[PDB]
Amino acid sequence: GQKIGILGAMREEITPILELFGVDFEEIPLGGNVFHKGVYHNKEIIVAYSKIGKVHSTLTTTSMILAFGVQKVLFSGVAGSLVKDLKINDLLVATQLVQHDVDLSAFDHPLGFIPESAIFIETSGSLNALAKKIANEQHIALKEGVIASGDQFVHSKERKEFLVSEFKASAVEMEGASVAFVCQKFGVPCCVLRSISNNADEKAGMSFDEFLEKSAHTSAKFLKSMVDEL
Ligand SMILES: Nc1ncnc2c1ncn2[C@@H]1O[C@H](CSCC[C@H](N)C(=O)O)[C@@H](O)[C@H]1O
Repeated sequence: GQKIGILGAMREEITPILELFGVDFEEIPLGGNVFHKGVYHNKEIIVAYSKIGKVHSTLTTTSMILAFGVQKVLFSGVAGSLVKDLKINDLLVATQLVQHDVDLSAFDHPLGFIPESAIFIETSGSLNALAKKIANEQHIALKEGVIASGDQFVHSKERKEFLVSEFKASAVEMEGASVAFVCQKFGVPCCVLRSISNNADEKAGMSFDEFLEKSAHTSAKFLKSMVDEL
């Protein structure tokens, strides 16, 4: 009898999800987004891609909670690896996220900090546990770690190094921190999943286009597993 929200940043990331669920989906348009509301194993699921960035992901998450009353939010998308032990197509679940492009240093504030907020945002302990359990049941090398979210596609060793030293981030993306932040403000458990589709290096743009499809599917599958266990 639950209500579960599922989000992707791109249409490419949620089409595999709608496929895998295989149920009739009702399409409700709202705020520039199209929500796919169906039913599945007695769980009401609302799926959608937010479009790219912090503004887009924040808007959609807030509508998904205030309009559809979803009780849990799962995110599935692709990301860029910042550390060497996280490889293309690997899976990672974010323990904590940060907004790496936030800079109020002119007020002598650490980077990533905003008054009345926090540098790190935590995700659901129960959902991350569930994710870990499942990964062992199918011998999947699921990884854990901090994820940096900003409104810039990271494609430079230089920035890559800034993110690992400053926040000790493992992967970089563009919608993680937004989604998790909003869920926290509304007290909704959030889980952020990401498949590595590139290395955030000079060759990142290229590496991204090639693995978009494979990565988006590794991610969609795992997540469908979690919705089954719910
Ligand atoms: N290295 C990286 N730096 C920032 N975001 C990355 C990233 N690798 C993957 N991402 C993620 O996947 C998307 C990359 S932006 C996609 C651009 C697309 N080719 C176009 O031109 O329309 C974002 O949703 C972001 O969350």
